Amino acid sequence: SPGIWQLDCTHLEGKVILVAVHVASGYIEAEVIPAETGQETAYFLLKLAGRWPVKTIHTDNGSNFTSTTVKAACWWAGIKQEDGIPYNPQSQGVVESMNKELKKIIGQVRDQAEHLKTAVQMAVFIHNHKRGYSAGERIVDIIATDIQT
Amino acid sequence: SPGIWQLDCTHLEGKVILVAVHVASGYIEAEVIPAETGQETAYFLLKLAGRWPVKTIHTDNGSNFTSTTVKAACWWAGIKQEDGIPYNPQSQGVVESMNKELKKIIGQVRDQAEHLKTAVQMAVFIHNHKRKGYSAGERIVDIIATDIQT
Ligand SMILES: O=C(O)Cc1sc2nc3ccccc3n2c1-c1ccc(Cl)cc1
Ligand SMILES: O=C(O)Cc1sc2nc3ccccc3n2c1-c1ccc(Cl)cc1
Ligand SMILES: O=C(O)Cc1sc2nc3ccccc3n2c1-c1ccc(Cl)cc1
Repeated sequence: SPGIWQLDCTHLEGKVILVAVHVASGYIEAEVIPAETGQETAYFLLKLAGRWPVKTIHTDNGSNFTSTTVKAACWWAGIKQEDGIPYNPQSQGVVESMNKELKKIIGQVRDQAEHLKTAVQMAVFIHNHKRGYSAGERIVDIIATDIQT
Repeated sequence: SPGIWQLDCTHLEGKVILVAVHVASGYIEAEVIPAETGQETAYFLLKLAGRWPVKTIHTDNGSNFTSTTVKAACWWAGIKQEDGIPYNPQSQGVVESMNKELKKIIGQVRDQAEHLKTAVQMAVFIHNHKRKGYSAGERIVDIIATDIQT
């Protein structure tokens, strides 16, 4: 479905990386966040929802994903939050692979940047542009054919 | 042209907001940034280039946009950076009105959030989704997809 995303909180170099994977395309949005809080999560969600037609978000039961601030963002932006892991092993497999690919690309470009925040953005660029369609072209195609129906 | 974006720095409540307008559609990407530095501008740019296919950026000759860090980001991402904003009244008109429209929306919802950073995202969401006949978000997706097809 065009609006399903899975959100995951991962740790690297003593930092917190929030990762949104568009399940149907493998497209990634990721960012190093100051702390694993509900405010940083809600903020990341508002950014993502103002950019893509986000309908449903799958997340684990982490405190940062079940906080009021997050429920409020979801209410405000018209997002259905589906909290709880497992929910769908096939969908979760695709998401785990995309995260695995992203961490691999991070290692490959880590020495081309001082800060982890830069290296994450470099890896998202590489991931989304890698080809024979790229994830960046798959998401656009999925959303464009959805507006046509 | 589907790969052209215009980056402009703006200010509200003493904070710096970096605004990127996809000229062909009027779609906006905006964020409060900690400081108006070359490093902050380069980061925002890399974020944008990884989300959307950015081919050319139109920016003013301010120290943050002409910086070594911004030039390296454009080179790395394969983005052509023009010398200043090329004279083009139509394009400049679109960018000027979207920036006015973004600020009007910020004022409208400012009270629904403690932090200006939150209000900006709320305003970008409203701006990109508002169907006055498609929305800016439907327009960009249609423009990029037609370009992939053709
Ligand atoms: O009618 C309502 O639902 C109650 C309202 S009025 C309202 N204005 C808001 C502006 C920004 C954010 C949330 C907002 N909000 C809420 C809400 C909804 C959900 C949750 Cl968890 C918390 C609060
Ligand atoms: O590494 C970082 O954390 C962010 C920084 S600080 C910095 N000073 C620079 C001076 C010249 C050239 C690049 C520079 N640069 C970069 C950078 C910019 C762009 C890209 Cl792609 C990768 C790294
Ligand atoms: O104010 C902020 O900068 C960010 C915050 S802290 C916060 N505590 C809240 C408790 C209930 C409801 C919303 C809340 N909220 C918000 C918020 C969240 C979502 C949206 Cl859309 C707008 C504002």
